[PDB]
Amino acid sequence: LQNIIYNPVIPFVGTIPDQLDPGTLIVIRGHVPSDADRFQVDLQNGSSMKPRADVAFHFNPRFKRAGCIVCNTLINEKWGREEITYDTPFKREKSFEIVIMVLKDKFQVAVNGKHTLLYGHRIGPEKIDTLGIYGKVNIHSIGFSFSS
Ligand SMILES: O=c1c2ccccc2c(-c2ccc(Br)cc2)nn1CO[C@@H]1C=CO[C@H](CO)[C@@H]1O
Ligand SMILES: [Cl-]
Repeated sequence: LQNIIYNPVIPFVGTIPDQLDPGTLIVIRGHVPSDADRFQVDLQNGSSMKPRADVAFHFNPRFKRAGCIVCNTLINEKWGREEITYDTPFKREKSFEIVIMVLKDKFQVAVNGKHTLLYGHRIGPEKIDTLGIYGKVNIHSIGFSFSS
């Protein structure tokens, strides 16, 4: 595991230094502030703002009501079909560790050691070169364990 950054200012946008081949792990440690409505981790094809970079995997915990996680893909500035997970491990004022495991056909995400969700690839993961973190969240570290 090689961290590309510790204690980043949010929003954070950084280049991923190698390809997300099957078997790659992405590890993100952080904490949800007590007033958060949402945050997201986006695996992107570049960092353009105008027009907005494609988002292969948008991982979006939301804290209203019972809480949920929304996952989606942005292609050519259009969102696709939301996949919503209602069994969410995130909570306001609680710390987490996210592990994203890149498989051949999907991502598999676990939080605090416990399986959270799966998300099938809609953009080839080879096209991902950038990681962004947005919203109301405190991040301790972002790192990669590359299968290369
Ligand atoms: O709600 C936000 C948001 C909130 C705080 C900070 C950033 C954002 C951003 C945002 C915009 C550009 C860039 Br670059 C990075 C983040 N988008 N949305 C909007 O998020 C969407 C709203 C509804 O559903 C979509 C998923 O289906 C998505 O969550
Ligand atoms: Cl697979």
